[PDB]
Amino acid sequence: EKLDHESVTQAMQPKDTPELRALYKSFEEESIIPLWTQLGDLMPIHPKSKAVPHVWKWSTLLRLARKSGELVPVGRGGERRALGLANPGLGGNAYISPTMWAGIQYLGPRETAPEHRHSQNAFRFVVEGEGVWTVVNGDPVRMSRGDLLLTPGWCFHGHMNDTDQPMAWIDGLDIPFSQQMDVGFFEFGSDRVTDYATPNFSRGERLWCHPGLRPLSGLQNTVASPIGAYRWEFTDRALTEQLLLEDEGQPATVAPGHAAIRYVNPTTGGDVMPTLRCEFHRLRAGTETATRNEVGSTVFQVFEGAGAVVMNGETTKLEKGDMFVVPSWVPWSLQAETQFDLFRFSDAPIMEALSFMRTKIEGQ
Amino acid sequence: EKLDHESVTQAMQPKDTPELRALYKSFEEESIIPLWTQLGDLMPIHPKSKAVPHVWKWSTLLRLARKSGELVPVGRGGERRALGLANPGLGGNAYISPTMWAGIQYLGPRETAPEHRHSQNAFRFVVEGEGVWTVVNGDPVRMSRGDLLLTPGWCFHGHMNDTDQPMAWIDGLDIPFSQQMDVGFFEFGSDRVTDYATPNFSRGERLWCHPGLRPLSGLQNTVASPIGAYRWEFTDRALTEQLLLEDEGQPATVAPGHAAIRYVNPTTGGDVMPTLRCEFHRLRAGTETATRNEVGSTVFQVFEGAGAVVMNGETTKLEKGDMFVVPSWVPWSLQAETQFDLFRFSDAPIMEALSFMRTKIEGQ
Amino acid sequence: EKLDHESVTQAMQPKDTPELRALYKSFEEESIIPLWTQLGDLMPIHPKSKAVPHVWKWSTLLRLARKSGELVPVGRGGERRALGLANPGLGGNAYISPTMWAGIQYLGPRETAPEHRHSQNAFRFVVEGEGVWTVVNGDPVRMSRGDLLLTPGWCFHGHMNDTDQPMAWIDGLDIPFSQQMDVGFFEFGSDRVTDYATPNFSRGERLWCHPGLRPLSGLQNTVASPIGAYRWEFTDRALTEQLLLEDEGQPATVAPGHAAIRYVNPTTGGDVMPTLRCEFHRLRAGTETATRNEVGSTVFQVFEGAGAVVMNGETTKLEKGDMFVVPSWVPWSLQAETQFDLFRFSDAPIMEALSFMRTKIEGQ
Amino acid sequence: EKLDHESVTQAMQPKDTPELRALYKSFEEESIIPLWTQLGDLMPIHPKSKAVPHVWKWSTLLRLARKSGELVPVGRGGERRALGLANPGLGGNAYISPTMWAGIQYLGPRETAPEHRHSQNAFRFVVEGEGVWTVVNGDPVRMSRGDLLLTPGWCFHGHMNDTDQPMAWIDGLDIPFSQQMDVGFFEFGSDRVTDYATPNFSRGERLWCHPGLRPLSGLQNTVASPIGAYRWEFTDRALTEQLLLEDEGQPATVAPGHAAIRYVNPTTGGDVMPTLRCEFHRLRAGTETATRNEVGSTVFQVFEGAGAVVMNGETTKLEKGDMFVVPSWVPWSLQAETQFDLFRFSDAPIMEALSFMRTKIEGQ
Ligand SMILES: O=C(O)c1ccc2ccccc2c1O
Ligand SMILES: O=C(O)c1ccc2ccccc2c1O
Ligand SMILES: O=C(O)c1ccc2ccccc2c1O
Ligand SMILES: O=C(O)c1ccc2ccccc2c1O
Repeated sequence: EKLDHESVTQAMQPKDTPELRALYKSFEEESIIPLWTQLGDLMPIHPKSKAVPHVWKWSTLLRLARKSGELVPVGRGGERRALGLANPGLGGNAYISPTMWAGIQYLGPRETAPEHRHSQNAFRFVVEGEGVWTVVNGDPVRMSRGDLLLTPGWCFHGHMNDTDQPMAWIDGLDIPFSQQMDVGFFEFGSDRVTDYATPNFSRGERLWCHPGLRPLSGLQNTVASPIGAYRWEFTDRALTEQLLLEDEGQPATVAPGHAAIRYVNPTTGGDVMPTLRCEFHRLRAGTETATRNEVGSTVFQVFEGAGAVVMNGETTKLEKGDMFVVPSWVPWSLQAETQFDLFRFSDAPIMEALSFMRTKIEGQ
Repeated sequence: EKLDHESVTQAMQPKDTPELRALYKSFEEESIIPLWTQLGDLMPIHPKSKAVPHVWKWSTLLRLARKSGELVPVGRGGERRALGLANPGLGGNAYISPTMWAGIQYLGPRETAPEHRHSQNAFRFVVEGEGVWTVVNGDPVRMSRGDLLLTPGWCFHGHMNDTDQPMAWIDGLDIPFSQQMDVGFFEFGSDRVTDYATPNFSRGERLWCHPGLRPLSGLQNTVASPIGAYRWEFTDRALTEQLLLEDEGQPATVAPGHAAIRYVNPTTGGDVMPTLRCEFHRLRAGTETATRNEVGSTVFQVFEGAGAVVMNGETTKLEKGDMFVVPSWVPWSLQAETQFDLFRFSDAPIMEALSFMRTKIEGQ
Repeated sequence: EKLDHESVTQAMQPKDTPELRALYKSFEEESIIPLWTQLGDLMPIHPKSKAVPHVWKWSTLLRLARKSGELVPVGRGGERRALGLANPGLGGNAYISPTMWAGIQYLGPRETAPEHRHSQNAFRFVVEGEGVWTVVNGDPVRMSRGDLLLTPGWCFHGHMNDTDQPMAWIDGLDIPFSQQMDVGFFEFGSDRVTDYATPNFSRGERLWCHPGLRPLSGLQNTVASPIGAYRWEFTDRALTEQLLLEDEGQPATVAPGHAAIRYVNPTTGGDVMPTLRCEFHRLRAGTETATRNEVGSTVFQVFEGAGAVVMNGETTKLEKGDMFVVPSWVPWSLQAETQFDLFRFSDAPIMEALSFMRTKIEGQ
Repeated sequence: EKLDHESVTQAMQPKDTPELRALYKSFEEESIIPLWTQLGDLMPIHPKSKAVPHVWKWSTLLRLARKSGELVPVGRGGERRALGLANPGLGGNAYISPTMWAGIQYLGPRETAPEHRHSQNAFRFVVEGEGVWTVVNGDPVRMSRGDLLLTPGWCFHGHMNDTDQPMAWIDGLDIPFSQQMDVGFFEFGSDRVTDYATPNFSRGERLWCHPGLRPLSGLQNTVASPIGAYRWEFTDRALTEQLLLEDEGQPATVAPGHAAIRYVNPTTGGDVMPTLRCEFHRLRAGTETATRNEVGSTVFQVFEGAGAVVMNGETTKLEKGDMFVVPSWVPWSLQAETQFDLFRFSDAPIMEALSFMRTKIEGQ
């Protein structure tokens, strides 16, 4: 119970003879790697990611996406003017964590990003901006400040900026899980979008965004949410109500002065997509969350307010639009200077689906 | 495949001798009933309910509930001034069908109906009225025109009329299933209601009526919906959108010019309660639904508009607030003279949970 | 919390005037029954069945089934020489409890009981006998001492006695639930059986009775078990192992000296059929089970040994093949004089599927 | 639909100026990697693993494990004398595929491999040998020819060879998925095993290996199977019965002359463990399976017989104990010269749980 790989006796250390050396040479030849030279690495005491905790500043992400907007045309080959946050610990891979791409995308005036689909699951989130529609399976979906937009695996999507002003948002994808696991399919669709109309709300939303109500034409459950946009007005209202209910002495908040919602698939009550969990948190000025260790990785974008994240004991101060990653099992807490709003995503549905999830909370 | 109990050969007709008669006498003595005198009754070719299709007029229900309001005080023993629709086929039992109580309840000015709970699941529906709050687990829930209010099994509830004007609504309960199956528990609570406050919306609603959004404090699934009120404004809007989407050539409606929603438990996407399914239908003027045979029983209350129900070939004309029951397997269709809005409930969740459900639709 | 319908104040007792009497007369005319004259009956404090606890002796059931075998031919109309245990509390209905038919069936030498199917779910259990095959969907299934044979709803089945000696067994069916709920469908099949072959084991068994192993051709889950026979040798061995494990200090038994298995659907690990739960219990000589109150009804047939049942405080002594019923919520315990083996069935899957189940155990 | 990353127009190729070069330099500085230089790699048209199909010969694995048995002591540090098959395509990692460790382990006379546990899920399979017991949570489990032994995540286990003769078997683990995903926990237990007793069968088996029967003390579902050993005699019998049923014209086999079982968790009917699927196939002499493309990776060990595997068009001949891996989406078929028995495992439960699974079969 108390020993680690540092502290235990290495009892499988063979005599370094010419025959041993011949046996090891013969291993390499035959595509064999013995367990005993390697045990501690393959099976650590607790998760020890190669991904490192890290913070990206929004002013930095903005300046670089804007410069990218001058110098690089968006179109067919590369598909998107999207800049992926790359974990310094992940050997040059465009992965914010071992499971997830997190990135900034920029669409300049009147630009179109052509239609494609991929098994990989995706979502858009907007800290600031208006002007872009993303057309998901032919259904135009407005993008605005505070909106979560979904694009589940295997759905066609392309984006067009219907205005003379640029917008930026963030993408989250299971791109990295999907590459390492070999699950990727990809298909090119129309070079434009298939509908340039700009309805204020999409068809999915007009069918599925009535609370506690389900169309009779939609009685089959789905693996991904059929809600295309989760609009800021509902998220804001939910969070306010939880805070109001707290004031009124009623249970609601997840911890004192900590309001939070999880975005869900209305057909099951579960996660928006099989691999990706989205949440939105609002902390009262002064709130400090209890330190957590969680299996798998999570990313936050600050939506509004000022505060700090503490990861491994290290406080970093945070401003609007800043992003950070918390690798598997790294202890973390948030601290609200003002009322602190944040957008969150994680690979938790993968961890929970496979029974790998664990949670340590300080104070219990 | 073609034979019925009329047409088949009775090959188990014993010789009527004194010994046979002695054997049958000996059966009665020993609490034995032979199968062979009775097979066709116990196992019909298709469902053949003792419940009969029937229509109750709202003007009749109103007049009688109003007279009940003059002559009978509401309070402790009988619990509610509630008049239960009794199927003429069900031998004097207060059952609209073998599974369900359907009834009108009337609360006069400033009256209180004291708090109780029961394993039996319940809901309220309001064709017309305002003024009553029903307090569910201490949480006051406004009742208004078009609102579905829930009261799942084992939750405390009592009603108070906060106005100088009477209101009527309808109750649905699994009272009859529950009596015949022996599942009933009952408990007396406070003689008043435990909160006389009249918020415009309840705590459940302020936590759970944000579309696609789930509090993090409510991540456990429930057997019954935690939404206390499903308010007319959302039901009306959903139904309008489905009709609009139909006009725009988009899939949405359940059949042409037939819009419909099912009321659901947001934690699972399934039925409001284990035994009871609620739905709301809006038909375009002129729409006639395809004839259906369904296992189990269903009740509709006309909410708005004029039309007809056909049950067993028999058309009955329907007006606002009228109720009807369709027993198991009785063929039925609705016909809309004007735009025809109806509230619906059924025992279908019982049938589906136990794999007894079947559905015959004319044209397929 | 402490008041019952005896103890509470009747506050809805209207003044007995000619107008009140006219209002009540007008109720009967309009198929209306008021709640207030009836509340305590519809909603008892705890379940209060019309079914009564009762014991049927096997010597009595045997003598009557044997006499039935002389006087009544088995064949087409009545379908089966089956004698149903009728609860004295259930008004002349052939119901052992509100949900379940329990009955003895007798097939004389070389008799055939023709093929039929019905939505109603069924099983056979054999305390003593050999000689009968029951052909389920064309698949001959041997019947022997200690065997549970299944016949889920909508499967064809007919029985033939391949010997010059009579056999008796018991049937359990959701016949009574199904009649009162209107779920019954019925269909006549072949007048003989469709296969007279007498394999020692059936096709279902040769595919599905290998522990922890599932054919790749059978990867879809089923609502009912595809195992046609649960043979005594496995049931006996399981129960022995649990007793052995208990001796060895290992967890296994359900309570001290109480071994028990539940018969299951290998495709889900759940109940054999949607409405019916089957179990088999073996108690050590001297064991007395803790008193239980359970929602819904249960029937036991003594398989081997001597003991007693206590129901409502009343001990009745039990011998091999005797049957008893325990109505919903009646307190019950078993007492083993010798090693006491019993077969059990219940409507518990109905109660649990609809969240009506409750359980009170003395000592917790 | 027809274009790939070779064939499409690269429209995001910026002008190679000093400012562009400065922008790219500034990306590296800020831990940013643009999508457009990389799109085709991250999102291939269909899965394109770095893992390569490959075959390891059993005579080679045996000779090297035997030599390892002379030169390397087994004990505390390295934990196991286990040789992991390393995919030539996976950059020096001890991974047979991106998700799975597949390896040979050798325990010499009277050796003990000390107790540990790890979140990572494991199983043992034995083509040949007897003499070893693996003690899982204190419960000794015999290992013999043809046996699948389970060791789900977080269960203590250590192995001891109770004989004067060496045994080898194979291990499968989600070691590689678990390393890349950061889910690993590890704990050292006793230096010996906690029980040296050698029962012919384990406690798990004596409780859970009765077909269609479930202890009442084990009514909670488990995430992993509680069956510790799936013994060759049941696997052999199942496969024989399927072949017999085929001869008798009865459905059973998965394809003509192709018999197959999946090893399952009896509590759910699903996979043995969350990440790992085990199966066993028996092909008639002459059988050739239809070419399949499946998402995720699979490993087979030949158990008995002679035949061939075809992967990417390439036939390799196979003998007893040989192993091969089929990476995600590589087309594969087996060809039986004699009756061909094989053991199989895969990451399919991961793929299916996350909705990534796809299947192409030649002829449909
Ligand atoms: O469609 C989009 O907006 C989008 C954005 C970012 C992406 C990053 C990696 C892989 C695919 C992406 C993708 O398809
Ligand atoms: O609480 C209520 O409003 C109510 C209304 C009608 C009822 C009819 C039968 C049994 C219980 C009822 C009940 O509890
Ligand atoms: O098929 C059988 O053996 C059988 C036995 C008893 C039955 C009692 C009531 C209704 C149907 C039955 C039935 O179909
Ligand atoms: O316990 C065992 O037998 C065993 C065998 C092989 C293993 C390969 C990689 C990681 C852990 C292993 C492990 O725990």
